[PDB]
Amino acid sequence: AEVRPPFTYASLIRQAILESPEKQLTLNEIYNWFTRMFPYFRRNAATWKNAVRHNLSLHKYFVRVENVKGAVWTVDEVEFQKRRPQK
Repeated sequence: AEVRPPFTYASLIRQAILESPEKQLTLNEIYNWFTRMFPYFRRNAATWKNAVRHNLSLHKYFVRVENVKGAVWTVDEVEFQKRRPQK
């Protein structure tokens, strides 16, 4: 019953965010999904939350649109694709 292997979270973070229409979502909503979908986050949450925070500020494709319901994290295919030479 090994757990899924670690990889580029940029694909998992954009996914939870992609769950929205404008591709914008808060971290709290992504965290619930992280543990809710994968129980492998119900223990070491001090290391992943630390990398996401650092990668978030350094990631320019991650923008926080301040909203009345709280700012949300959104990814722009322009910035994200600006550094995604997948072809």
